[PDB]
Amino acid sequence: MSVSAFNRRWAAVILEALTRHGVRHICIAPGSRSTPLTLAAAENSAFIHHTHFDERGLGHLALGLAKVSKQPVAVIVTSGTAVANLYPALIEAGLTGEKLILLTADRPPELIDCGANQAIRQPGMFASHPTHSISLPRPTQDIPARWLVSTIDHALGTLHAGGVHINCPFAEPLYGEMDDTGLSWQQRLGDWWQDDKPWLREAPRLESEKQRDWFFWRQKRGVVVAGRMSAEEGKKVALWAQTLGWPLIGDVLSQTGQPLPCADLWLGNAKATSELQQAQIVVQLGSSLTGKRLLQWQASCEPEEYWIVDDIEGRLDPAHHRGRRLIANIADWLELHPAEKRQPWCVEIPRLAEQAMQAVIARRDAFGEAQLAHRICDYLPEQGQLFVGNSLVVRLIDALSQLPAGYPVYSNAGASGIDGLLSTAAGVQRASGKPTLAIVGDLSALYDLNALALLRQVSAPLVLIVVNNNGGQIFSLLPTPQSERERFYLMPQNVHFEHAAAMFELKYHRPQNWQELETAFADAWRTPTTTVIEMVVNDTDGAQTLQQLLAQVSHL
Amino acid sequence: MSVSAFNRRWAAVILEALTRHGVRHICIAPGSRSTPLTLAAAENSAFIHHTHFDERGLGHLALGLAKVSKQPVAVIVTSGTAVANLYPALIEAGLTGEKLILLTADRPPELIDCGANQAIRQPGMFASHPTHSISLPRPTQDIPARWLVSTIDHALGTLHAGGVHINCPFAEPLYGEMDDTGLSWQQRLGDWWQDDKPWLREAPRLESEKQRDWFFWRQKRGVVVAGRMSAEEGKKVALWAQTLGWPLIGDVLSQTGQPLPCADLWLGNAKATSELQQAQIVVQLGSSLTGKRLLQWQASCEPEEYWIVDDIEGRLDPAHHRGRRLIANIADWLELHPAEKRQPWCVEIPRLAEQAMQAVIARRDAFGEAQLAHRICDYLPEQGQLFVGNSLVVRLIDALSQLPAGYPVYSNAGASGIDGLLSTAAGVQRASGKPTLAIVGDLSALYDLNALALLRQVSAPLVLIVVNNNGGQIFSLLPTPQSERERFYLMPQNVHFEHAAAMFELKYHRPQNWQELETAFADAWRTPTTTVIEMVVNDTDGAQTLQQLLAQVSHL
Ligand SMILES: Cc1ncc(C[n+]2c([C@H](O)CCC(=O)O)sc(CCOP(=O)(O)OP(=O)(O)O)c2C)c(N)n1
Ligand SMILES: Cc1ncc(C[n+]2c([C@H](O)CCC(=O)O)sc(CCOP(=O)(O)OP(=O)(O)O)c2C)c(N)n1
Ligand SMILES: [Mn+2]
Ligand SMILES: [Mn+2]
Repeated sequence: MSVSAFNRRWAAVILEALTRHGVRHICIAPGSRSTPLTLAAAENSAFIHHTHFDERGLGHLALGLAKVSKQPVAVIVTSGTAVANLYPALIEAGLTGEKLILLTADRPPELIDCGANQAIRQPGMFASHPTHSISLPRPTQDIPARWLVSTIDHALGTLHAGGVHINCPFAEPLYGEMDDTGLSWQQRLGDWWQDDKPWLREAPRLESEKQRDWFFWRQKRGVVVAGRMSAEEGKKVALWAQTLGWPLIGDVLSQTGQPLPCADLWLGNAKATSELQQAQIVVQLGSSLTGKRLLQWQASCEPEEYWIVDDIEGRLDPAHHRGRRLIANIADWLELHPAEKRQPWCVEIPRLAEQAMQAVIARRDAFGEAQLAHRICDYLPEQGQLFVGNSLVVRLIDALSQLPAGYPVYSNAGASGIDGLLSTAAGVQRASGKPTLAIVGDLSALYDLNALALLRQVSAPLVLIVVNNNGGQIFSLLPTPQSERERFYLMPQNVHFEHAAAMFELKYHRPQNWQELETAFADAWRTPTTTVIEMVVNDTDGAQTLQQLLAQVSHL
Repeated sequence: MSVSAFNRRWAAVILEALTRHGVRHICIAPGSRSTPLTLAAAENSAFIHHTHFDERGLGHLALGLAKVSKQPVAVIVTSGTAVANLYPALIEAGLTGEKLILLTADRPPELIDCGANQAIRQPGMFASHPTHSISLPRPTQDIPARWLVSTIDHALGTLHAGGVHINCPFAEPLYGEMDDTGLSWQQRLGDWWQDDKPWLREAPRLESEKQRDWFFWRQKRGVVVAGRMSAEEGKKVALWAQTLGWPLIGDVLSQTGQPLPCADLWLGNAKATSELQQAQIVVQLGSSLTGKRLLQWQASCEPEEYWIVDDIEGRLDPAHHRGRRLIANIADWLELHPAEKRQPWCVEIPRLAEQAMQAVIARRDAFGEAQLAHRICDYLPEQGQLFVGNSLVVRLIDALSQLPAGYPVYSNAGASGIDGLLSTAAGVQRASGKPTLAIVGDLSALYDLNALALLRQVSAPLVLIVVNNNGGQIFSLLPTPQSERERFYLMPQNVHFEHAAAMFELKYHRPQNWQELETAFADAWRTPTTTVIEMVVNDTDGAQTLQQLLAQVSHL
């Protein structure tokens, strides 16, 4: 009977199926071809709905929600380039594990490759980047509802991590009153409609077995390297390493409290690398290590064995050491491989680390981005979370600051894109409802500028610091050629962000000194709104300061 | 010996090869992994270099340059999500034929799938959308330069239309003084370096043969449908149709002069469809037809044969008529199949078209987007070009205005995305150097908002009209459900664009009436800068006006 009615019945099964796998948040962009999905979603009381007009920002908004909530988040877009714009968030999700469920509306098969408007080839368009890809057939009652829900349940049930592409063709008519078309078809699922479980429960778990020789290896001289993990895992790793008597090299993304802070500096000292040569095992928990010195030490070190523990799959050691790749929840893994109190074997490095931090503290006064990074632990909102952008800020905080154990830090450090940091920050805030400090560079803020529209709706104060050093000053840190550097690398855009904030009715500060910065923060945390704080600094000071501190510490 | 040096020698070959196939423009985004490509490009004096920080916008900038220049345009980006951001422009280029050459830097094979920073799986990531895909090997002197240049020459020489993905892995070190590493390797190409031709000339032409029964068919009752084509082709098709005595239904994208204007209205009149039932042949030149009534007539008509002539490949008739799909340059095709002077056979449709335009003229006074569309022919810059955005603006101009024959119109009407219209307009302007009138909707301007950065550099005046009807009001034209319409379709953002203009130091007007609009136009054309003109209109008036005019004309 009614094609428009059956479309919506077909879509309703898809959306209800997702609710059985923990999907609560759904992000929707506008369109006509997506009508069946969007109307099914709007009518379903299980969902929290988010909307946005930029599908690239929408994908990153979903990414942020998933990142914090640790639950699958659904996305609906219409056919065409709308779908292509989801690629960046999907790729990042493939690397760091967020479960993004992309429901992409499509033209029906009879309107593909025939010059039809807004019709493109969508099945397989994300290549190997989704964990799962489902290309749904043209809706028909001749395919039973139990097949459709089973297909969804397989994809969601077996999803360890990463994105799922569900391509959803619908034929016109898309609009019209609902009649009973497809009602008996849906009712073939019986009381599944009132159930809270999937139709098909397929939920195999992926996990490495416990290492039976751990009690032998924990007696050796080891090093613990902590990369990205949960806030609670960071605290557990810190206690575990301390009990082992092993030095802990903690990333900015680890939330370990970084008991040997400024590793990007002291790892540059020969006394440190000499001491680390005594390590017979390295146990790394988490991944996406930030610092250049740490990545260089990892690459050069030659322990008998190198282990990486993390809940994402695949090789995670870019230096390809002999060793082990252990897939596990980090907290669970630590219970299975407990520490026993042993005397610490390091003597030189704890001293060097304190001296490194003292060197940074000596240079804390200048009103620059290096100093802001070093001091950032003074501006963290109480009971809040930090979102750190890419390029210099994550590098400077990692090298120069000591972040509190267990204080939540979030980032897009898988592919380290500068293309979705504001929209991601918005999702991070909405997911937890916590006060949020987000720090990004100027090109980063320009890239995702229209995500300021989203930041008009936050459930707690969000401070967005934009460090404006007029270009991508990471290319003043890298040894790029001087003659081509400004035009072809730095690409200064010579803007400020006061008018951007005004456009979206966001409070704005451009503090000129530390006192004005503290005043701006004091103002900002008072209300559940986003405040833009623009820190304008001399282009190359941050990069040069990092270089000078590396050199100073290397001579200790 | 020097990897950094050889990287650049390898890249230099790739870029020099491109110059032999007409590549003059190259668009570059910042990065480190792209260094060998970017330095090779910067050093090659054959190129005009464009830069931008948003890779999605960079792709659309290239699309605009290619759109106007009719030459291949190269793009360089670094590894990671930078690459994914090129997808929307690549997809649009696949549909409408722009030759985009995407040089995407990559990590070397040993750094893929091992948790390395900013490293993703890039070969094949654009699936079937490029016309050609090259996955270059890890650079080595053991592969001769003649292979590398021949591979490039094959891809460019055989390229009829659309994009080419050239994935370019480079291993570190990326930086360092240039030495003689790879010089003798390059010199194996001999005096090709001083030549102006490809190394391998492979340029087969793809073209349909003369239709030997054209003298039979040109005597029948025919209809000419004109879609997107060049400005010169538009003039030629108009004279050809007039000579044949066949009615010409001309799209806004056709530049035919639209002798039977307001087709979206008079095709709604049953007397017109009845007269058109007498057509024995339909000859369509160009594709991507704009109007709903035209698309519906195309779908319903049943001539003995339906022909589509266009220089792009594949089926272009979404109604799948019995007939012919003829691949040719439209101007060439018309010379091969010339018109014969014959008596016009339509009598009712010329009456209706006139009455339809009078109906529109009667409503010309209100300060609304429907009226702006109708009157836009009165505001076209002399010796300039029009860039029409997607959604209501293109529909309303097509339905309500009569554009002058041979006056150049540009658009992204392949996939009709609202995601790249400002950056595309910038490229359209830079390519021709002509005064440019660009018209887009508010969600469109927000989507590509940071492209205002690009519009700070235009070589002739560019007027950007932003029609602000507070949301995607095409969804007030479509029969979307009232209860969900605002939140899930229209998505009003409740913004103005005064601060956006101020941020990028662009002059701004918000005219309240026609006099103020004309004053704004007069100011704008005086300097080689972009002027933003925001037309704030009542949300649903445009859609409703179109609906009313359709009804009025249908009852004539
Ligand atoms: C979407 C995307 N496209 C381009 C890049 C490249 N890229 C970077 C990669 O780290 C650079 C390594 C590499 O290319 O190998 S950093 C960077 C500049 C950020 O400038 P900003 O003013 O915000 O901060 P600052 O530098 O601290 O002043 C860019 C533009 C990217 N990461 N993502
Ligand atoms: C990148 C991308 N993502 C989403 C869309 C969907 N889409 C459209 C398709 O025409 C709608 C058919 C369809 O979905 O089948 S029109 C439209 C809103 C335009 O709003 P604006 O304020 O600018 O203009 P107005 O409507 O005149 O007021 C959208 C958002 C798209 N085209 N491209
Ligand atoms: Mn910067
Ligand atoms: Mn609008």
